[PDB]
Amino acid sequence: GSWQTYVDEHLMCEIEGHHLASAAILGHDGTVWAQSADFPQFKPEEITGIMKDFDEPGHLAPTGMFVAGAKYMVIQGEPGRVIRGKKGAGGITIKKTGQALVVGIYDEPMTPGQCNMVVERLGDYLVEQGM
Amino acid sequence: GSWQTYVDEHLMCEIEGHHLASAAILGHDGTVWAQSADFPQFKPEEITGIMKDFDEPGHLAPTGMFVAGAKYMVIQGEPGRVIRGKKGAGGITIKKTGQALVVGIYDEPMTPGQCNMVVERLGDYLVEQGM
Repeated sequence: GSWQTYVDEHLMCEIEGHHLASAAILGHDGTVWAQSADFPQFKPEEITGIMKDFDEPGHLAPTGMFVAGAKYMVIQGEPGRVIRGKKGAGGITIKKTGQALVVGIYDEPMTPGQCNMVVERLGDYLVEQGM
Repeated sequence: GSWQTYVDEHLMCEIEGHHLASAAILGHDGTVWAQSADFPQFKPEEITGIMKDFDEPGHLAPTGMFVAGAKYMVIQGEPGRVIRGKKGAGGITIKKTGQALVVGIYDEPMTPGQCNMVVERLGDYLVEQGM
């Protein structure tokens, strides 16, 4: 399927020696359009907090951001468009499109530049598609 | 610049252990919007033959396709959208957008799948942008 190929041959691609640990494309309601093998199960409250942070940035920063019950420290993101979090050497990037969330989870520091920025680039592409 | 970053941090990215030898984004008139360091100089006749092949597919197949005077054997492509050529272990991929040509040149066989298909993915993105 189109959405599975976006995960397996765009988001999960090894780039400059590094690959996401996991990735998925979800609806604004947290429905899984497509996902990687080790992608975590979000809780509805977690998706609601992410969505509230996109509507009003700074919502998640004081308490942190939870993913399958794992705490992530909110770090700088693009307001209303991207939410970034850090846990240990890894982190999470969430890009919001008109109809979807693109999610990438990393276990290791990525290379500098846009080469590894697969979550943001796929989200930009779907937005230009009107999705 | 936006067009240079597309070349340096999208097209020239190392992906699954392989990187393009060279890449560029050109107008339909062969003007260089942005290019890699070792990108070749196309001749106007070469750009005209590529453009004629997009307007009428099969134009270049009998005589081959010339890039800086180097012969490439035309191989299967998407008619009106993509032109692919082979020279030795390497090859060339040309994707046509509404206003531009995306060009990638490889010295080595790429990995199977869309992960390495940077020329086609950038061209799709610009087309969705209306470019």
